[PDB]
Amino acid sequence: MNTPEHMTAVVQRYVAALNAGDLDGIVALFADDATVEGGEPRSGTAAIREFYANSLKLPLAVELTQEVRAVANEAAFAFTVSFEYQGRKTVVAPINHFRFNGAGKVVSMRALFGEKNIHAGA
Amino acid sequence: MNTPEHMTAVVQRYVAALNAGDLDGIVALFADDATVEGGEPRSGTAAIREFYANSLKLPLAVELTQEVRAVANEAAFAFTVSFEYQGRKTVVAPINHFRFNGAGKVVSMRALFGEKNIHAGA
Repeated sequence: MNTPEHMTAVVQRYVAALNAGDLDGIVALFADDATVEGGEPRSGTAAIREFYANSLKLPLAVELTQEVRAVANEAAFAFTVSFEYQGRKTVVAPINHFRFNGAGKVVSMRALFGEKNIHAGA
Repeated sequence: MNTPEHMTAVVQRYVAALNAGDLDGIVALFADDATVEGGEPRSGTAAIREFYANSLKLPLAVELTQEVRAVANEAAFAFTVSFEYQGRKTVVAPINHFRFNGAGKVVSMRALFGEKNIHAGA
């Protein structure tokens, strides 16, 4: 229609799909003309898949850390993305913003995080 | 310049000022031409003060609940606003977004929360 309930569900599908390294599943949440920006922008179904392709090279442990804020045509959520490389666990803690269209597809995704939000040992 | 460090500090001043019901303090964080949207939009120094005036009728207990995500010219943060009315404690749990200008003043504030994020008893 769409609704808070729907948008929260999409947020949750998104998180799950990242855990499952399920590219079809992620990309299917976006409109054909959606834009994606995680930081270097990217638009359209193809560019979006490539964006998440690079993201999923290492297996991701992804987790909502608070409730989803969903209202009108937007959703925002806090979460962590954890991965390991050369024996170092890294935890990135961003806040994402979705904008939905009438159909309930994500037409805009923005990831907000800075170096202060990247947590890892030596 | 501005920096993650600066933007986080402003977020923190903002939170503190809401606790102190310090209208000068809040409003001083925004540019002369800033816009504010907490939900019904409002723009300019005067409208912005009126917005927070209504917000501070009841005393607010405001608290950052996670680290601030600050990067480039934006900051986003999760927090709670608690107030009491007719013996019922209410806790609102939004995610806010600031956009800063070159001077380091907030030129845009957006509050994201839905009915699922308003928590209170009977």
